[PDB]
Amino acid sequence: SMDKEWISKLPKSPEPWTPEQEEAFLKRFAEKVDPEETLKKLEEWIKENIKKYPEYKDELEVAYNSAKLFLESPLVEGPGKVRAIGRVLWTIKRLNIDSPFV
Repeated sequence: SMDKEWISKLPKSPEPWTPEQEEAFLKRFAEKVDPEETLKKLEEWIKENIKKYPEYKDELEVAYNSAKLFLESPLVEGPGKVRAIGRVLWTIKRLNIDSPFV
């Protein structure tokens, strides 16, 4: 079909993937982060990254769409807001793209 079959929902994924390490990342970021400031850095990153990798633009847009959706409604102070931002950072992580975050 195609090379690099990373995009899939097969049983038992490659590399050390666990909830312990995952929750840890979100726990560290959620510890204290700013959506307003992060939105700028994230928006600028995706914008430039998209120009370099248009093939991933589709996936990148999805992540931003989620973060922007919550950011558009500055009032919902819950897990949805933290998940929106964290979801984007996690998306890029899997993509395996050296970005100014990790």
